[PDB]
Amino acid sequence: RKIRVGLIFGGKSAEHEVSLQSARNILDALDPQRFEPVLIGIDKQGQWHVNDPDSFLLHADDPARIALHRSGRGVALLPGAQQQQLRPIQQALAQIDVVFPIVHGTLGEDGSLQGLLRMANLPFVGSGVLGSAVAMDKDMAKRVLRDARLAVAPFVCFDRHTAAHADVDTLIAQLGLPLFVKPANQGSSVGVSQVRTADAFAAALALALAYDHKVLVEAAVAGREIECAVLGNAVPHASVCGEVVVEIVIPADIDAQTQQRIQQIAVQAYQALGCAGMARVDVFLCADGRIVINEVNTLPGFTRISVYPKLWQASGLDYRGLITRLIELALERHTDDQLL
Amino acid sequence: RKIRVGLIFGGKSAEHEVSLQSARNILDALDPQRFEPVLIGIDKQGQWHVNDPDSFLLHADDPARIALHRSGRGVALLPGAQQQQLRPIQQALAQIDVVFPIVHGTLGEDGSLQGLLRMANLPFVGSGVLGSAVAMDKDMAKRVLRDARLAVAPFVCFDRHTAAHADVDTLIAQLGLPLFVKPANQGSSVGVSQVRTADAFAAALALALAYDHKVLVEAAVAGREIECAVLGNAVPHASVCGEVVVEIVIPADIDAQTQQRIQQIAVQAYQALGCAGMARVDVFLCADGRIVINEVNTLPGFTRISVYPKLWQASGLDYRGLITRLIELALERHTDDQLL
Ligand SMILES: Nc1ncnc2c1ncn2[C@@H]1O[C@H](COP(=O)(O)OP(=O)(O)NP(=O)(O)O)[C@@H](O)[C@H]1O
Ligand SMILES: Nc1ncnc2c1ncn2[C@@H]1O[C@H](COP(=O)(O)OP(=O)(O)NP(=O)(O)O)[C@@H](O)[C@H]1O
Ligand SMILES: [Mg+2]
Ligand SMILES: [Mg+2]
Repeated sequence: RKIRVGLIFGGKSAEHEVSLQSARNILDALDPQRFEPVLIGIDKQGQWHVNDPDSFLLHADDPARIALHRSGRGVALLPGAQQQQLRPIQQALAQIDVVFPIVHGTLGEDGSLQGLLRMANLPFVGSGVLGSAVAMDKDMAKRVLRDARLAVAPFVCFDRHTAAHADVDTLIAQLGLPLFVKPANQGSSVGVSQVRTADAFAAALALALAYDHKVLVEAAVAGREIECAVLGNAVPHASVCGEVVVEIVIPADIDAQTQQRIQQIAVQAYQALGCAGMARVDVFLCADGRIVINEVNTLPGFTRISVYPKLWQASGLDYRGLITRLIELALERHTDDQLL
Repeated sequence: RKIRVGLIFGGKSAEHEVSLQSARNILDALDPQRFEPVLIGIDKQGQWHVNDPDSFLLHADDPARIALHRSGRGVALLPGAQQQQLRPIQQALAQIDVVFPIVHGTLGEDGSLQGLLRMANLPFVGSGVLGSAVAMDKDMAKRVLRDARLAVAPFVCFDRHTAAHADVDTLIAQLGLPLFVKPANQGSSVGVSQVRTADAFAAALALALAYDHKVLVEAAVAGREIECAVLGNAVPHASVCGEVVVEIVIPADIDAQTQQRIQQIAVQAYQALGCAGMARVDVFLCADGRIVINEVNTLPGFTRISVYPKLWQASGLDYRGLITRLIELALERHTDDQLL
């Protein structure tokens, strides 16, 4: 009755090395009374490799050099299999009971991996196909958030076939300056430009369009940057808040009343987008102080030093306890999903 | 240079037999100058079976008895494989170049299958992960539609953990009677109740909740039922309209001006939800005549007698031509998706 926990990690992402460290840390905090790990790493090229727990990493202890051991032990997925759904090309691999996916990159976060795991009838930690796909698409997300009567930065969304037409003056007239230019579909922090003058705009648009088919152009939100951790499925709970300064400060220096209402905004956002298990919600806090949601991230960091587990720590939930709860959440959802 | 077309069909769905007939028909219309088929059928239990084109079906010609030949030739999916991503358990299976998925049921339509196909770097016909997941979730869909300033039936959405609280009088006060009660997440036509009096309501809610975690309760829309076919990705086109009477009449008996604007509504809806390749949009036409969107279906029927190909036929696009275009759409999207 010890449950097998399939950790899937890595990916073609700038955040590849973060996923490595995340997997390392989850491994060390995994309650050994309840869980045995199975290690599946994805290299920067997209190739899947099974590993042994003591030899998944190269230069594990050098963060400038840390790398996946490409063991070349390949993976087969048996679509509609009910048992041993993940199989080795080449002898046998422990039955996996729950997948903890921490694959950064487009496919790991956009509901694509989640669909593959659904197709294999595997319980898995985090948002399902819908919540992942919607939260990842910033344009879709903000539109769902806005409809839920939550505040988002005002914005316009262009594609390739409409960007060619962009009128800068009308944008500046509508949205002001600076303008934040971003791809909708993330892998993000890439293609994000603060355009300060009208002349910078054309180039920001082009850069963003190198990374996605849709690009958002938002007005500036003046206000402090608060991050709030969310956990659970049906009745989500919110961590204490954390403030970003440019350096993260936890617990953020704000009112209990302003904290309480950022917590409720975070929960309402999490529910509008249909998230599960976990999310980090990043908002802006205005002088007003209105609260404007910047981002809902369905795949937060899981290193010891990552903001998400740090926020929960500061809320009286430790790293071990977090991991275990995320696993239980994944199993509860799977068994409710089972019946219907 | 003949391209291999992986037809994936069947599924645990009441619409299983429709998917069978769809696959039969697509097979016969597949341009033999351009395409060779590969047949993968999914039985009512979820098991995948490869078949030969002349022996995929049992009782092919008896629609009361038509069934999948469960050849027991199983399928392996090689996650992150770039070549032979679909492999046989047991000798070899033609390289698939594009998948035409027509799997009815929750997994085939909700973006789950789509994610599995994305994970295997396979081009595929129809909406991607986001468009499928969003259009399938009727609650999410209507919220995105509403935000796009398109009219949807007014409605309330309950889950299991909030249905217990439902106030019928307030609902009738808000929404009127009859009330249409439906699961959000389809496989749908199941769990749909017209509740005529306040007493019928409790039982409709329970039934719907047997089939999904969310259930919509909508006001009645009085108005004629029009269906409109949509095709393409970036610049979608709309078929002539078709009227539902209770018997489908094509071309619907309406104004060219009312048709033109249902066509634009269909396109705007298709774009707001982020659909690709194909959809059937079902609207209501009011006396007014406002247009209210009932449904956007990302997986329409593909038998000869199915409304979607019939609508295009009536628009000067034949069945062969439809299939081929859907394939080209799938390849164009895949190669644009390739770069970013
Ligand atoms: N509309 C806006 N108004 C004011 N500041 C913004 C706005 N959009 C982005 N920023 C700032 O730019 C940063 C990056 O934008 P964000 O959408 O968070 O990008 P990301 O791709 O998710 N990468 P990360 O910086 O890791 O979040 C934010 O943390 C803010 O400091
Ligand atoms: N709000 C409403 N107002 C008026 N009629 C409705 C409403 N909702 C549904 N109907 C009617 O009920 C039918 C079924 O609802 P619909 O959402 O189309 O279900 P479905 O699960 O997609 N199955 P199908 O009937 O095949 O579409 C519609 O075609 C209409 O005739
Ligand atoms: Mg952010
Ligand atoms: Mg309908």
